[PDB]
Amino acid sequence: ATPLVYKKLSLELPAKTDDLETQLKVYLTANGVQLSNDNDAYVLRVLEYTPRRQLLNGKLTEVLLRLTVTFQIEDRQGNKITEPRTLTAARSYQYDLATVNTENQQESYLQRIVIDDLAQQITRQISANRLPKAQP
Repeated sequence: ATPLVYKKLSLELPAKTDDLETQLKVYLTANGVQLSNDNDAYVLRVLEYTPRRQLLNGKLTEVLLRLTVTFQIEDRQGNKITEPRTLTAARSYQYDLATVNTENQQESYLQRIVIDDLAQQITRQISANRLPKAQP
């Protein structure tokens, strides 16, 4: 197994990111990370959480649901220990004038999958130590 470089963590997230916070916790703990507030634990700071709903007119009309997140690990003294890392997840469906009623069900469904997908990528890069170290 890959040596878990960040054993103990705390999460600093912007407001209105409950769904992501929940998913990050299940996946982080699953990888052996321990949610801690101890003075030796690091801090997973999400600097940017940006959802987006693009309407793309190509051959056909397409609704694309994206979530983009920039984050970096910091210690409890404020020192940046890795450079920021920007990840994104997305799902899209074909907009159809007939099935417009279903939009809300379809979108909330695709949104839960996007958040989940992104929670797993964030967790992957931490557990797999794939974040570039900080540099002056």
